[PDB]
Amino acid sequence: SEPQDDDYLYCEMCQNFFIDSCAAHGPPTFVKDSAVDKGHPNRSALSLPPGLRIGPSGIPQAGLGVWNEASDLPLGLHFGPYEGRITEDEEAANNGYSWLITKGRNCYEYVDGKDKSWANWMRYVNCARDDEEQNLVAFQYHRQIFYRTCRVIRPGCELLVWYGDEYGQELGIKWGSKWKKELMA
Ligand SMILES: COc1cc(OC)cc(-c2noc(N3CCN(C)C4(CCN(c5ccnc(C)c5)CC4)C3)n2)c1
Ligand SMILES: C[S@@+](CC[C@H](N)C(=O)[O-])C[C@H]1O[C@@H](n2cnc3c(N)ncnc32)[C@H](O)[C@@H]1O
Ligand SMILES: [Zn+2]
Repeated sequence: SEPQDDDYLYCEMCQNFFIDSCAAHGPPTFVKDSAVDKGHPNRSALSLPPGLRIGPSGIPQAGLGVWNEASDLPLGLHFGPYEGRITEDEEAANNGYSWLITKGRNCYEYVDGKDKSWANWMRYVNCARDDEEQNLVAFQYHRQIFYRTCRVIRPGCELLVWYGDEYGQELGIKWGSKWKKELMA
Protein backbone atom coordinates (compact mmCIF):
# COMPACT_ATOMS: atom_id res chain seq x y z
CA SER A 1 0.00 0.00 0.00
CA GLU A 2 0.81 3.68 0.36
CA PRO A 3 3.10 4.82 3.22
CA GLN A 4 1.30 5.06 6.55
CA ASP A 5 1.26 8.41 8.47
CA ASP A 6 4.21 7.22 10.57
CA ASP A 7 6.29 6.07 7.53
CA TYR A 8 7.34 9.66 6.83
CA LEU A 9 10.42 11.51 8.06
CA TYR A 10 10.79 15.29 8.21
CA CYS A 11 13.61 17.42 6.88
CA GLU A 12 14.25 20.23 9.29
CA MET A 13 16.15 22.38 6.67
CA CYS A 14 13.54 22.16 3.86
CA GLN A 15 10.70 22.16 6.43
CA ASN A 16 8.92 19.37 4.60
CA PHE A 17 8.20 15.67 4.78
CA PHE A 18 9.92 12.99 2.72
CA ILE A 19 10.01 9.21 2.40
CA ASP A 20 13.58 7.71 2.25
CA SER A 21 15.76 10.72 1.61
CA CYS A 22 15.40 14.44 1.16
CA ALA A 23 16.47 15.25 -2.38
CA ALA A 24 18.59 18.13 -1.07
CA HIS A 25 19.85 16.92 2.36
CA GLY A 26 19.87 13.12 2.22
CA PRO A 27 18.54 10.41 4.42
CA PRO A 28 18.66 11.24 8.08
CA THR A 29 21.35 9.96 10.48
CA PHE A 30 20.16 7.46 13.15
CA VAL A 31 22.39 7.22 16.25
CA LYS A 32 22.55 3.76 17.77
CA ASP A 33 22.27 3.18 21.53
CA SER A 34 25.13 1.38 23.22
CA ALA A 35 24.22 -2.33 23.33
CA VAL A 36 22.78 -3.73 26.56
CA ASP A 37 20.81 -6.89 27.42
CA LYS A 38 17.13 -6.05 28.03
CA GLY A 39 16.21 -6.52 31.71
CA HIS A 40 19.65 -5.47 32.93
CA PRO A 41 19.19 -3.40 36.12
CA ASN A 42 21.06 -0.21 35.03
CA ARG A 43 20.28 -0.62 31.34
CA SER A 44 18.93 2.88 30.77
CA ALA A 45 22.09 4.58 31.94
CA LEU A 46 24.29 2.01 30.16
CA SER A 47 22.48 2.38 26.76
CA LEU A 48 23.55 6.03 26.48
CA PRO A 49 25.34 6.79 23.20
CA PRO A 50 28.95 7.95 23.39
CA GLY A 51 29.30 11.73 23.43
CA LEU A 52 26.42 12.25 25.86
CA ARG A 53 26.29 12.53 29.65
CA ILE A 54 23.46 12.10 32.11
CA GLY A 55 23.50 14.65 34.91
CA PRO A 56 21.49 17.15 37.00
CA SER A 57 19.16 19.09 34.72
CA GLY A 58 19.71 22.80 33.97
CA ILE A 59 15.96 23.06 34.57
CA PRO A 60 15.49 23.59 38.33
CA GLN A 61 13.67 20.88 40.36
CA ALA A 62 13.58 18.62 37.27
CA GLY A 63 15.79 15.73 38.37
CA LEU A 64 18.25 14.42 35.80
CA GLY A 65 18.77 15.42 32.20
CA VAL A 66 20.96 14.46 29.26
CA TRP A 67 23.68 16.70 27.98
CA ASN A 68 25.84 16.86 24.85
CA GLU A 69 29.61 16.74 25.45
CA ALA A 70 31.73 15.29 22.64
CA SER A 71 30.96 17.64 19.76
CA ASP A 72 28.31 19.53 17.78
CA LEU A 73 25.17 17.48 17.15
CA PRO A 74 23.99 18.43 13.65
CA LEU A 75 20.48 18.99 12.33
CA GLY A 76 18.37 15.91 11.56
CA LEU A 77 20.15 13.62 13.99
CA HIS A 78 17.69 10.97 15.16
CA PHE A 79 17.85 9.19 18.51
CA GLY A 80 15.87 6.13 19.53
CA PRO A 81 13.69 4.25 19.53
CA TYR A 82 12.37 5.07 22.99
CA GLU A 83 12.47 1.69 24.72
CA GLY A 84 10.21 0.45 27.49
CA ARG A 85 7.32 -1.86 28.36
CA ILE A 86 4.40 -1.81 25.88
CA THR A 87 0.98 -1.40 27.54
CA GLU A 88 -2.70 -0.60 26.71
CA ASP A 89 -3.56 0.35 30.35
CA GLU A 90 -4.30 4.09 30.85
CA GLU A 91 -2.58 3.84 34.28
CA ALA A 92 0.76 4.15 32.40
CA ALA A 93 -0.03 7.63 30.97
CA ASN A 94 1.34 10.54 33.03
CA ASN A 95 3.62 8.45 35.22
CA GLY A 96 6.33 10.74 33.79
CA TYR A 97 7.90 8.19 31.39
CA SER A 98 5.21 7.10 28.90
CA TRP A 99 4.74 8.13 25.30
CA LEU A 100 1.68 7.54 23.19
CA ILE A 101 2.04 5.21 20.23
CA THR A 102 -0.64 5.75 17.59
CA LYS A 103 -2.05 2.48 16.17
CA GLY A 104 -5.06 3.83 14.21
CA ARG A 105 -7.91 6.36 14.08
CA ASN A 106 -7.71 7.65 17.67
CA CYS A 107 -6.33 4.29 18.83
CA TYR A 108 -3.24 4.10 21.06
CA GLU A 109 -0.73 2.11 23.05
CA TYR A 110 1.76 3.38 25.60
CA VAL A 111 5.49 2.78 25.72
CA ASP A 112 6.32 3.05 29.46
CA GLY A 113 9.96 3.82 30.24
CA LYS A 114 9.61 4.05 34.02
CA ASP A 115 11.27 0.74 34.71
CA LYS A 116 15.00 1.39 34.23
CA SER A 117 15.75 -2.25 33.40
CA TRP A 118 13.48 -2.12 30.31
CA ALA A 119 13.93 1.46 29.16
CA ASN A 120 16.75 3.30 27.42
CA TRP A 121 18.67 6.50 28.12
CA MET A 122 15.99 8.61 26.46
CA ARG A 123 13.95 8.31 29.65
CA TYR A 124 16.44 10.78 31.18
CA VAL A 125 15.78 13.54 28.59
CA ASN A 126 13.82 16.48 30.03
CA CYS A 127 11.14 18.56 28.29
CA ALA A 128 11.71 22.01 26.86
CA ARG A 129 9.71 24.79 28.53
CA ASP A 130 9.54 26.88 25.36
CA ASP A 131 10.35 26.76 21.66
CA GLU A 132 13.59 28.75 22.15
CA GLU A 133 15.40 26.19 24.41
CA GLN A 134 13.85 23.17 22.60
CA ASN A 135 16.41 21.30 20.53
CA LEU A 136 14.66 17.91 20.10
CA VAL A 137 11.33 16.90 18.54
CA ALA A 138 9.65 13.70 19.64
CA PHE A 139 7.77 12.05 16.81
CA GLN A 140 6.40 8.69 15.78
CA TYR A 141 8.14 6.66 13.08
CA HIS A 142 7.43 2.96 12.45
CA ARG A 143 5.18 2.62 15.55
CA GLN A 144 7.99 3.97 17.70
CA ILE A 145 9.09 7.25 19.23
CA PHE A 146 12.30 8.98 18.09
CA TYR A 147 13.80 12.35 19.09
CA ARG A 148 15.31 14.43 16.25
CA THR A 149 17.49 17.52 16.50
CA CYS A 150 15.80 20.74 15.47
CA ARG A 151 18.83 22.92 16.31
CA VAL A 152 22.54 22.35 16.15
CA ILE A 153 23.38 21.36 19.74
CA ARG A 154 26.76 22.61 20.92
CA PRO A 155 28.91 20.81 23.54
CA GLY A 156 27.74 21.69 27.02
CA CYS A 157 24.02 22.01 26.14
CA GLU A 158 21.18 19.96 27.57
CA LEU A 159 18.98 17.95 25.24
CA LEU A 160 15.45 19.36 25.68
CA VAL A 161 12.46 17.83 23.94
CA TRP A 162 8.86 18.48 23.04
CA TYR A 163 6.45 17.45 20.28
CA GLY A 164 3.90 18.63 17.70
CA ASP A 165 1.93 17.40 14.66
CA GLU A 166 3.71 14.10 14.28
CA TYR A 167 3.00 12.75 17.74
CA GLY A 168 0.19 11.34 19.80
CA GLN A 169 -3.22 13.02 19.88
CA GLU A 170 -2.82 15.19 16.77
CA LEU A 171 -1.41 12.19 14.91
CA GLY A 172 -4.22 9.92 16.08
CA ILE A 173 -7.08 12.30 15.26
CA LYS A 174 -5.84 12.82 11.69
CA TRP A 175 -4.77 9.20 11.16
CA GLY A 176 -5.28 7.83 7.65
CA SER A 177 -5.87 11.28 6.18
CA LYS A 178 -2.56 11.32 4.18
CA TRP A 179 -1.86 14.87 5.31
CA LYS A 180 1.96 14.69 5.14
CA LYS A 181 1.76 13.68 1.44
CA GLU A 182 0.38 17.19 0.81
CA LEU A 183 3.38 18.91 2.45
CA MET A 184 6.30 17.47 0.38
CA ALA A 185 6.77 20.39 -2.19
C1 LIG B 1 7.84 10.90 28.23
O1 LIG B 1 7.93 12.04 29.09
C2 LIG B 1 6.92 12.95 29.08
C3 LIG B 1 5.76 12.92 28.31
C4 LIG B 1 4.88 14.00 28.38
O2 LIG B 1 3.74 14.20 27.64
C5 LIG B 1 3.35 13.22 26.67
C6 LIG B 1 5.14 15.07 29.22
C7 LIG B 1 6.29 15.08 30.01
C8 LIG B 1 6.52 16.18 30.99
N1 LIG B 1 7.53 16.20 31.81
O3 LIG B 1 7.30 17.37 32.58
C9 LIG B 1 6.17 17.91 32.10
N2 LIG B 1 5.67 19.03 32.61
C10 LIG B 1 6.50 20.00 33.33
C11 LIG B 1 5.76 21.33 33.48
N3 LIG B 1 5.40 21.90 32.16
C12 LIG B 1 6.27 23.03 31.78
C13 LIG B 1 4.99 20.90 31.10
C14 LIG B 1 6.07 20.51 30.08
C15 LIG B 1 6.25 21.40 28.86
N4 LIG B 1 4.97 21.79 28.25
C16 LIG B 1 5.06 22.53 27.05
C17 LIG B 1 3.93 23.09 26.45
C18 LIG B 1 4.08 23.81 25.29
N5 LIG B 1 5.26 24.02 24.69
C19 LIG B 1 6.36 23.49 25.26
C20 LIG B 1 7.67 23.74 24.57
C21 LIG B 1 6.29 22.75 26.43
C22 LIG B 1 4.05 22.35 29.24
C23 LIG B 1 3.74 21.35 30.35
C24 LIG B 1 4.54 19.64 31.93
N6 LIG B 1 5.64 17.22 31.12
C25 LIG B 1 7.19 14.02 29.92
C1 LIG C 1 11.11 11.54 31.20
S1 LIG C 1 11.41 12.24 32.68
C2 LIG C 1 12.80 13.15 32.53
C3 LIG C 1 13.92 12.64 33.42
C4 LIG C 1 13.70 13.06 34.89
N1 LIG C 1 14.22 14.40 35.08
C5 LIG C 1 14.33 12.10 35.86
O1 LIG C 1 15.22 12.50 36.62
O2 LIG C 1 13.92 10.93 35.89
C6 LIG C 1 10.04 13.12 33.06
C7 LIG C 1 9.96 13.60 34.51
O3 LIG C 1 10.99 14.55 34.81
C8 LIG C 1 10.42 15.72 35.37
N2 LIG C 1 10.47 16.77 34.33
C9 LIG C 1 10.75 16.60 33.01
N3 LIG C 1 10.72 17.77 32.33
C10 LIG C 1 10.40 18.72 33.24
C11 LIG C 1 10.19 20.18 33.22
N4 LIG C 1 10.32 20.85 32.05
N5 LIG C 1 9.86 20.80 34.38
C12 LIG C 1 9.73 20.14 35.55
N6 LIG C 1 9.90 18.81 35.63
C13 LIG C 1 10.23 18.07 34.54
C14 LIG C 1 8.98 15.38 35.77
O4 LIG C 1 8.85 14.84 37.09
C15 LIG C 1 8.63 14.29 34.80
O5 LIG C 1 7.67 13.44 35.43
ZN1 LIG D 1 15.96 18.85 3.07
